[PDB]
Amino acid sequence: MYDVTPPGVVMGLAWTAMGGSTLFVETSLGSLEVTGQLGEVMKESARIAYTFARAFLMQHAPANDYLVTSHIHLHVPEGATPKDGPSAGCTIVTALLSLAMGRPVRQNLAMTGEVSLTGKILPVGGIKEKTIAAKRAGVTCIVLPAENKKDFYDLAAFITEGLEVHFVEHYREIFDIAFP
Amino acid sequence: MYDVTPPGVVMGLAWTAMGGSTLFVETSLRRPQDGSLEVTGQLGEVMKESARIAYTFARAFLMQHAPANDYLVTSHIHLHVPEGATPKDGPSAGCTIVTALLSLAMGRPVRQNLAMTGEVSLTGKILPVGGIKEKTIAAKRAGVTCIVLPAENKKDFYDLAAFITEGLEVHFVEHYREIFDIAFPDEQAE
Amino acid sequence: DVTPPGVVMGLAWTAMGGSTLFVETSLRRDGSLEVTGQLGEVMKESARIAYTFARAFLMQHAPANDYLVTSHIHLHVPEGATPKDGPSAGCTIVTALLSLAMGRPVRQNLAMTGEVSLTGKILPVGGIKEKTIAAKRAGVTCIVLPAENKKDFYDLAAFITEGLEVHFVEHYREIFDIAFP
Repeated sequence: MYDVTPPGVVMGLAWTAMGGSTLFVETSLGSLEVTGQLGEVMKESARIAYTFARAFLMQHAPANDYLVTSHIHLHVPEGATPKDGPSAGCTIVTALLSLAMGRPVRQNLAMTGEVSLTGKILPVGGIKEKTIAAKRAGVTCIVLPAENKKDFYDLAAFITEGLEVHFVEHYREIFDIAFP
Repeated sequence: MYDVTPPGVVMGLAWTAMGGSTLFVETSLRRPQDGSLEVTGQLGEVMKESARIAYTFARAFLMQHAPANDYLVTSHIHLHVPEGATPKDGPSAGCTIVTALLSLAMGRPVRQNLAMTGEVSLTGKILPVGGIKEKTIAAKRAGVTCIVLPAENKKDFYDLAAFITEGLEVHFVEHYREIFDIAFPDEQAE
Repeated sequence: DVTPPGVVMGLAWTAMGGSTLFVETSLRRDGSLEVTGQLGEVMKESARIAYTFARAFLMQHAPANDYLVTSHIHLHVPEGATPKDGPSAGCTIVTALLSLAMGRPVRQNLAMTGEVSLTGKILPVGGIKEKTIAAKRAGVTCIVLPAENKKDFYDLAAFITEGLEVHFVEHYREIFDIAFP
């Protein structure tokens, strides 16, 4: 649904009932409100992402108040299985911060991964489906949790060769890649 | 999740549908600089109340232990109690949550490979819990070297096969202060 | 002086002695509970603990009755208790909420004290002499105390103890069976 992402839009990768998709998580204009309507599971996954994103912005740019003050809107497209919903977690943080800083995310980036309150990156599933979806969407850098590593190299070489892959353990690491 | 836990983060031992699990309680700020607690983990009301019990006690305990530290009274904190324990077992996360708070507030991390279970009263009394075998199993599977239990679960722990119970350093406690002293040994005694 | 539904007599430890205090639940004006008779954060949470446990406990024993989950309620807990004795009115509150929900008065001639946990444990409290003496000054010949305060009770002069029917309790359900025979 985008070629060059505006501020607050991050390509995440989703595991659907038929296969893999590339879904744009969106944030626009303290509160967070969330549409695409998921069940409470998404909602909490979002409030932990929301609180990690707030603290991260306090620590990175003590200066910036946008997250702690604004009335933000989170949109997560419907299509992900229930179980896959929180793996948008690192995509949700990235959008908040991309809004917060009025700064678009790096072009050609996709990520998946659950985030914890302190910011640990948790493994997810649908590695294949998602990695296939980044390829078809023409992404060339992909970011994945560190215990999903095997899962990445278990895929065909056709899928993986060419791909700039990062395996992360903590959010901060994703933050650098998305934001030079 | 962690091998070394940062501040605000504590290993708690849970009784689940499937068996046991070592779970990480996490705490952090969400606004900078009167305070509040936001709680997540998909909690029913009882559990929400359980977290409030730990918050109130933690605030009371810090006022006395570090009478200069206003961090819990003025701050806006998030608490995540990760999912796992049955409804019945949810209260047992209380000292864990107490410890998590005090760890964030004091900026001191918990002693390594510590895990704990026990319900906390409004005066810091530690009540007996269930799932002790599942919980020690989880500690063992998770590499835990030191388990802190309620003194009233002594008999549940002794009546376990010795190879489960083998290799753990175990402290049985009656009050929270005992559980603070095992977690924060280079904090000041009392 | 017959307790109407939602009124329980509680024993309080006050800095100069012992007092008897009527805890009071009424309908006022997803339910809600507003508390008065104001006390610090601890006595407030003790109230919250009791309200949460009494809704669980009523759900468990009376599936059909939605009163505690529907009604907007005022808890009055009279002043006087010290801070240290703050969580001691726990079982008394719970008992008023339940009285009121079953529209069932608490038995006559009864006072209680004790902290309640969410799992329904009754915990020991201080001030057992002063409270026992309060019961006695108020006419009460049947009183409900935590199990771990047994010691405390029998360390009293036989003169105080003599004639008082006493129930030592571990779990709130024991208090229910006593208060609502």
